Amino acid sequence: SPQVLAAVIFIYFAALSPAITFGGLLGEKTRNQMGVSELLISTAVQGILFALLGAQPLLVVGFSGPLLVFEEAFFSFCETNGLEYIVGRVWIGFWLILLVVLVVAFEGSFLVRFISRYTQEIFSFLISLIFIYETFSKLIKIFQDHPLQKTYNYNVLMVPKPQGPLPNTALLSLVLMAGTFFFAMMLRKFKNSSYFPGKLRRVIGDFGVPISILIMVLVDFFIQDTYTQKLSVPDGFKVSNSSARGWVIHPLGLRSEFPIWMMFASALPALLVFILIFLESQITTLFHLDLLLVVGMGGVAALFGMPWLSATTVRSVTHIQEVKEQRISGLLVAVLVGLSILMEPILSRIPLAVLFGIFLYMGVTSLSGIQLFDRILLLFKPPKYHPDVPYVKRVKTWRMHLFTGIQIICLAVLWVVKSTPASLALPFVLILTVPLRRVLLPLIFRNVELQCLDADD
Amino acid sequence: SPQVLAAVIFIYFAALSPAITFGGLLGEKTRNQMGVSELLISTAVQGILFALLGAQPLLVVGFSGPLLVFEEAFFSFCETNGLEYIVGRVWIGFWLILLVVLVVAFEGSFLVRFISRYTQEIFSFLISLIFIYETFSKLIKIFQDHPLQKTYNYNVLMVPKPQGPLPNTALLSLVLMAGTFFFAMMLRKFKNSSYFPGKLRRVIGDFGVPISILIMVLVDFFIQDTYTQKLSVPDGFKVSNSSARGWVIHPLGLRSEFPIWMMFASALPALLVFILIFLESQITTLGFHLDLLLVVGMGGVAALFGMPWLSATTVRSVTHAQIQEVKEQRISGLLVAVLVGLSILMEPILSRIPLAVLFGIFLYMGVTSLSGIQLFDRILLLFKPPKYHPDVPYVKRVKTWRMHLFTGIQIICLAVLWVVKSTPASLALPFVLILTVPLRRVLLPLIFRNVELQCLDADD
Ligand SMILES: CCCCCCCC(=O)OC[C@H](COP(=O)(O)O[C@@H]1[C@H](O)[C@H](O)[C@@H](OP(=O)(O)O)[C@H](OP(=O)(O)O)[C@H]1O)OC(=O)CCCCCCC
Ligand SMILES: *[C@@H]1O[C@H](CO)[C@@H](O)[C@H](O)[C@H]1NC(C)=O
Ligand SMILES: *[C@@H]1O[C@H](CO)[C@@H](O)[C@H](O)[C@H]1NC(C)=O
Repeated sequence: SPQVLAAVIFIYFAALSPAITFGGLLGEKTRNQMGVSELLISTAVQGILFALLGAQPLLVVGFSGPLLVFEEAFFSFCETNGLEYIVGRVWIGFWLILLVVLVVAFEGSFLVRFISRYTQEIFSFLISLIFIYETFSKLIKIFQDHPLQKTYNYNVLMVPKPQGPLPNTALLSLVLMAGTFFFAMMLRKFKNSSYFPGKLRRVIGDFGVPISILIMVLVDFFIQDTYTQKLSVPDGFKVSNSSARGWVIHPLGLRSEFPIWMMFASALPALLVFILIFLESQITTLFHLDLLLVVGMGGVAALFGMPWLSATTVRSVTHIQEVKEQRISGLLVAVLVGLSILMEPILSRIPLAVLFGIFLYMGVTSLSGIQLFDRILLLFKPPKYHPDVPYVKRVKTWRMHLFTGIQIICLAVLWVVKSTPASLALPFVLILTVPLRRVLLPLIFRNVELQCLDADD
Repeated sequence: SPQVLAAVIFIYFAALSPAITFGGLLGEKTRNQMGVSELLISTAVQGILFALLGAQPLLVVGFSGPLLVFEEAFFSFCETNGLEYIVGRVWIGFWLILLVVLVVAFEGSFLVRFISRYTQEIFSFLISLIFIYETFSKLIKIFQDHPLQKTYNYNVLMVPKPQGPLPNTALLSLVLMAGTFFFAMMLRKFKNSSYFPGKLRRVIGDFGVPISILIMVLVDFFIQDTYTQKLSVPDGFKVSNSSARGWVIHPLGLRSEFPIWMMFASALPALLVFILIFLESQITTLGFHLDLLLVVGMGGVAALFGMPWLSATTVRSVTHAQIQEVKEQRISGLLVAVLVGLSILMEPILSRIPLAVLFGIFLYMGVTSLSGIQLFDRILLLFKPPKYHPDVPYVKRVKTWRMHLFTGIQIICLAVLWVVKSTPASLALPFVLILTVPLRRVLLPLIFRNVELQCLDADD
């Protein structure tokens, strides 16, 4: 039916664009041990399995910001400790399977009340700040690799990568990032604007990210001489690093023996991954069986070097017979995402600057709905300009600013922990905001102030 | 007085930024025959004279878009016919003085009624479109001069001008233009926003253009290796092009004999200049006759020295905004003019201002000038569905297709004006625009009705 096709196309694009961006980011961060190919095939397989055996087909599984942050932290930890990153991921997946087969007996569903708007907004703000910082750091790295000079060695080897500075690479990359961000934001505004027929305007606005990506890809395509770093996608179903690892990762070590102490100590990183996935599932949903399936599949996906995914409820806004239609649409979207690895010529001409502009746009748009962001903005507005909201009206302005400052201190502590070599503890530390709201904030604030500032809805 | 100093500073900056951007544009168009130095000196002298002997001290005098367009058209005409541009301007100024002494004999107060919102908004839209087109054409010229190539020549002569493509000149120029436009628009939005204390927010928003110019100038100043074209200002009170012309230019000719036929035919370009100046004065004001006569006489006198003629504008005064207040306004205007004239002494500072940031300011001015135009509003309404049309008298009392027909007729007029500007008959553009006055009066009532015309074309 034509109804299924349009929704399938929309969801496929809205899942592929983040998938492509996160695959590029993962390939850059993890030295191409896990790239766009692995992320795409993992997303496809896990989406098919979740559609077939998921309680709620509305959920679509895919890589997210917190998972990328944890992958970067684990890669850095393995590099510092001289361990195999992929085998460590395999053992984390083993311990994740153990965790999911352990939680079912105890039914740890009472923790949902512990996670509140406090933790949810802190997590979302941290993720958006991480996105913005990653985009700006990539821009700085591009400008450092190819600085603005008057003389360049115009005969430089480029088979692995540019071995020296190049004239127009940095400025064109900055232009592409800025243009992608500007076009995506303008298309979003047009979707929220009052121009053009409503149906056509909404259709154009829904596809804002793919349209901006296509525009900037064409812009870079017609600039023939200038070199810009492109997305690294292998031709066919390949691991994107043949020298590094194969498809089926052998446990106990790939190039060197895996220590037993790491095998036993992989439980803690598995606990941190479970915490991250649980937090993402809670923020997307607002339930217990679907989380076990995703983490259980993530443990199996680690054996093949594939990443683990999360809940990421975005499909409900666009959407027994309805359940069957949703199941079929999700399965078709997953199949299309998997087959998107076949169009390697198309993906190999997508610059990384466009994807990082999309990353910045995603962070900026994620900042929009956060109440913590609203209060941070109110920190700069005069009190007369504060909106008519319960926390402004029923709480003193300095008390609300103190609440915002405490949340800012929490964000700063999380950022310091992430920058600290002990970045693997970033999930746990974030969950430490749960006792703070429960056992420490009531000491400073009152019940009414806490209810107004931190509310379920 | 402390209150006088702040107003002087604000008006000085709001007059200097257009002064420097128009000086750069004139230096580009006229091959530095008239540049930043001449424009600044003319602006200072005419501002002092207008403050001392002007009926309305609120009026400010400076170069504007229509004057730049006419100067470009006259330069193109002179280069096509082989005439001397700077010497032809002398006879245009002579005929301007003749025109002002003729008009004072037969006071033409009836023409003010003829110019209406129709003509004034068509004029403003054409000027904004010209600004945007000039910025984009300069960007295209920059990208053509220094294309994005894999290999450039290591050493190229740059004493007269870069003789070949350069690595990062085009992309950095585009980045500077975009950044200047973005920062200016963001500061304009911040001025009307609800952040920061109201006094601080307003004073930050008022200085949006100087702040953006300073930010982008510093950004360029910290890119040591990359080259971008910068504003050309002589060290001291010097002619922009000493080889081309001196200070006092001989009316009979500088390097070639001036034809007598051109001496007599300079009346028509003088009439076109008078039409442009009158249209600008009518747009800004709505003593006007005396002010415009004084301004045109000063411009005709300044044409003897190779300096541009100015127009009447109230942008800076309105943005800043019984006998003692008038005296304070005169003193503030005189001080602003003196500071504008002394700005040439800051040659080291002005020589580090790229042309990309100035063209970004040009684009920002062109975009901002479209805010109050009803023609722009109806052009936007052409795309919005009729449900989303606002509660405006022409929306409610006129059928939507009739309003769109009105907008289409205005669009056709704008297209005709653009075609005339593109053709070698661009010198006739001031005349053709005045031809919209009969069209509204004698042709529009044939198609529309009295109520529709009064709602669409209203005085206020
Ligand atoms: C260069 C491009 C220029 C395009 C021209 C710019 C397009 C343009 O200006 O639209 C004008 C007109 C819209 O008016 P119109 O009211 O008939 O269109 C919609 C219709 O009325 C729906 O019933 C409305 O829903 P609702 O019951 O009220 O709730 C809807 O409102 P909303 O749903 O928005 O709230 C309306 O938008 O439609 C055309 O003629 C397009 C023909 C060209 C075809 C479109 C072009 C592909
Ligand atoms: C993965 O590929 C990168 C190049 O993309 C290479 O530098 C790295 O050594 C590879 N990893 C291995 C061989 O383990
Ligand atoms: C000055 O005028 C001459 C022609 O008389 C021209 O060749 C030269 O380029 C001009 N100077 C500048 C800076 O444009």
